[PDB]
Amino acid sequence: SVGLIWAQSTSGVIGRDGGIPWRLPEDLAHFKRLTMGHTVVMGRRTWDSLPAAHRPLPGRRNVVVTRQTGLVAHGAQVVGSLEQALSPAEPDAATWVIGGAQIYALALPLANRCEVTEVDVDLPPEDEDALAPVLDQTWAGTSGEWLVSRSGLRYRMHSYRRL
Ligand SMILES: NC(=O)c1ccc[n+]([C@@H]2O[C@H](COP(=O)([O-])OP(=O)(O)OC[C@H]3O[C@@H](n4cnc5c(N)ncnc54)[C@H](OP(=O)(O)O)[C@@H]3O)[C@@H](O)[C@H]2O)c1
Ligand SMILES: Nc1nc(N)c(OCCCOc2ccccc2CCC(=O)O)c(CCCCO)n1
Repeated sequence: SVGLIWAQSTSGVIGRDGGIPWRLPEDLAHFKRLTMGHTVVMGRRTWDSLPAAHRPLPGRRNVVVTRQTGLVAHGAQVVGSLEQALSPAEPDAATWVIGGAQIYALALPLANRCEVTEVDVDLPPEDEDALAPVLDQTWAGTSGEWLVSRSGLRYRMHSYRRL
């Protein structure tokens, strides 16, 4: 099973300036809970965005997708395409595609689940922003309640599965 997991503003932004333009501790915890013990597949720019104590993401098999065959990525497995990332020599019952926008677009046709955090934060998109994928009629989902973070933002989790 191949799942995507992301957090987006209601406006659809996932990334800006090499990071994530809000602070949502409940989402970091959600991400860690869902992914721990599993494979996490990411694009090279997302690998480069990980803060020091999270590069590699502890307790998970980190797979980095790049066209730079010689790339050094200590703590991760480097592969040359998304298809390679999803064709491991050692299978995993759960593989999560963890971003970014480029890789989500390639992975969406191959996935059967999306776990989405929606963040009610006013962020008019800017020209270099990374944006969330859009789920069409081949997906259906369920939504948790709107919650308020201890740090102030309204957020909610959605779970989608391929019809
Ligand atoms: N909010 C969230 O849930 C979330 C999650 C993850 C990331 N982010 C944010 O999103 C941003 C990064 O996303 P992004 O869209 O810019 O980049 P990305 O998807 O993480 O990485 C793009 C890179 O992947 C590689 N790649 C893309 N297509 C490929 C292909 N067909 N074959 C091989 N390699 C391929 C290339 O690496 P090379 O250039 O090395 O060849 C490319 O530059 C950051 O701001 C990050 O903080 C947010
Ligand atoms: N729902 C959701 N899906 C995602 N694919 C996602 O990006 C995951 C890649 C970026 O990871 C981080 C970036 C900065 C600080 C910590 C981490 C992960 C730490 C760990 O797990 O050890 C996020 C963002 C979660 C963090 C911000 O709240 N959230």
